[PDB]
Amino acid sequence: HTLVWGVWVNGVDQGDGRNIYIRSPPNNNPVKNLTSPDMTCNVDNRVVPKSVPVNAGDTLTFEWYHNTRDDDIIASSHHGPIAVYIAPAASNGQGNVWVKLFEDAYNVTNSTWAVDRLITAHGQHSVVVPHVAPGDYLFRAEIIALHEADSLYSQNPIRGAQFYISCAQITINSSDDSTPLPAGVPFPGAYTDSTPGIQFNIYTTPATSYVAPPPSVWSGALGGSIAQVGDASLE
Ligand SMILES: *[C@@H]1O[C@H](CO)[C@@H](O)[C@H](O)[C@H]1NC(C)=O
Ligand SMILES: [Cu+2]
Repeated sequence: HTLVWGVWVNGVDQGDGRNIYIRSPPNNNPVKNLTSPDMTCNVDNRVVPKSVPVNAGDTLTFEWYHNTRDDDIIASSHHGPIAVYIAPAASNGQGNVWVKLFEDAYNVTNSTWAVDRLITAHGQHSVVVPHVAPGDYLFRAEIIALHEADSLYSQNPIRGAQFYISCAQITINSSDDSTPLPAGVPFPGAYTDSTPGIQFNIYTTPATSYVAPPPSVWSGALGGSIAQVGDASLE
């Protein structure tokens, strides 16, 4: 159970983004229904009044929290991967538009899931803004908690993979559009019950065997990292 507070750009806090430049749902409940429109940008997908200005090569940092800013972030039980996608704002996230900028599942060296490292990073994970066409965009940050993913939601609706999905309105101003955005996947639609990484038993399968859901990260991406860039407690 986790939500996005706001973003940082190049290590600078852009301020509380909730219902402002983040298309915030009303609470931190997970999405589980792979076929639901809620898979696109969570349960209250509507235009919010601000869009954060960035330039290609900027570091865009999502900041997550559980109940209050810079708390325990997400329950330690919620082991799983983290991905970031991008689509043009004109789509409203509909169609084959979502391009993967970032993937992190399991780190064999540190023996830690993306979520484990997200807690250590005080909820902060980043992408580098790509050299796409100037204009308005949706950045879709997705945490998959796998603690009940031995079941499929489609089969047992009280279990299944849990999706914490947040869409940020981002305006890319300065960009040479040298890496124009290629074709995207649909949400809902990219993830199905047979998709690798959707049904997984983190209690019996080695984390080293985990494969995260496709698609693969775009070659045009520059992203990106799970790591604290700023200290919220200094404000
Ligand atoms: C899952 O979402 C689909 C598509 O909106 C919907 O038809 C179906 O009833 C949902 N399942 C549940 C259990 O609500
Ligand atoms: Cu939860």
